[PDB]
Amino acid sequence: NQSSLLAEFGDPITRVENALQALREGRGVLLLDDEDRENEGDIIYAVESLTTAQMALMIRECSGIVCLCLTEAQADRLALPPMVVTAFTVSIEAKHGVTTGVSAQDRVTTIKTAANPQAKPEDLARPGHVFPLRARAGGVLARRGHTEGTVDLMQMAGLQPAGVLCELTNPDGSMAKTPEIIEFGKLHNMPVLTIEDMVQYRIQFDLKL
Amino acid sequence: NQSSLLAEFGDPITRVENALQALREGRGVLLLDDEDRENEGDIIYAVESLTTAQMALMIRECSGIVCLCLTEAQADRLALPPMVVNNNNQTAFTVSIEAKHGVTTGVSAQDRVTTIKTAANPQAKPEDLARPGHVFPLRARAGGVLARRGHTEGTVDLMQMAGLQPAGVLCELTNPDGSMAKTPEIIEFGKLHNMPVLTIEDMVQYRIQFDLKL
Ligand SMILES: O=C(CO)[C@H](O)[C@H](O)COP(=O)(O)O
Ligand SMILES: O=C(CO)[C@H](O)[C@H](O)COP(=O)(O)O
Repeated sequence: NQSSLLAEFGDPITRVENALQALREGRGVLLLDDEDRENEGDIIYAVESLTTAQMALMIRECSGIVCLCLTEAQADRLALPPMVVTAFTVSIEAKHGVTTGVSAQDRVTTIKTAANPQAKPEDLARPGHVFPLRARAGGVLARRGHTEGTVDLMQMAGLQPAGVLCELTNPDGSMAKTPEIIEFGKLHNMPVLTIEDMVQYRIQFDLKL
Repeated sequence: NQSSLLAEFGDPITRVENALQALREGRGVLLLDDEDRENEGDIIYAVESLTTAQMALMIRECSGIVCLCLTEAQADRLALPPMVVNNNNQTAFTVSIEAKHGVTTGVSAQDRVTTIKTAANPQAKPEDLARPGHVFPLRARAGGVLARRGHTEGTVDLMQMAGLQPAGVLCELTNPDGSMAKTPEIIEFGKLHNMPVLTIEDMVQYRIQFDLKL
């Protein structure tokens, strides 16, 4: 019946296709994981089109713990080890062009700095107010997380392989469920899709990335 | 200027007394640090009376990076050292945490309250907490706002001065457009949500004036 609720966004393959196009157009999407996993919907944006206004929306509508999903190669490049001996690294801040690091603009500056393919460890102070996540190799076919869905979506869309996520939260602090996620998506012109949709699509189109 | 804007909340001593009373009554307060420092206002709540609705407000109106201010002793008993050994205002983040039990994903208002009360428990054991997580503990410096003029110390000092458990939560008030709230917006927020506004300088002077060594 999640399946049935999502029918106004199309069938599974169409739900992926439209999410890919929204991303290529610099818009965001809403990605749900398995109902028996976190059963949460995250706003997802591409780093390369990311704006202050998009970041502000995440902060105002989501948990506020905005994460940067990176490939393992990029995380390694940044010398970001895991926070602890979900693949949270130590937290990060831009050294240049920010103040406290927490404003929407500051977080976006931090994020663009980290996602740069020419980035260096020393571009980033640690700890900070952006929370990077290492996407596992293989993506959603290997681990069915929002982290992997984020990076696969960018890759599948032909975009810089870095994205930001944050979990949609209702005003009263409870986590948003499918009906709320659907309404939020229609109000914000953001396609909704599931991790399972992405799994099926990758295989259906022989998408090794 | 900031003085004249704050004068409606009363003189510096009164501003502190009203905040201490708010906390004793289970309500929140708004704490500003120095204008030449972060120049930001944090919502502050006592852990011992913390509710889901209070947490929910912080998530709506603040950065969403809700931090738990702990004594160094409490952080040690949880096995929470500094997140980074060579910290690049020297904010004393530990590794992030989650309740081991009694939560699902950790991020809902209710789950963050559960993690926070689990962590702040003075009989807490390290295994009560998973790491990493979605609550951000901060190690307050010994000596409080007379050691470091931060929101972190302000939070723990306010709890001690009010005679509560020395554990509080903070989060930075954010404007609808993503920029951080400044004094005028913090003042309006306080008057809208019935939260006393005070500054770190108020706390410093209060503590000196009232021989409050803590
Ligand atoms: O923990 C989280 C990051 O703060 C969120 O639950 C987010 O959805 C990423 O998790 P995953 O990749 O496991 O789905
Ligand atoms: O970094 C922060 C928490 O994530 C905020 O800026 C917080 O106010 C830090 O407090 P302090 O004033 O103690 O540095």
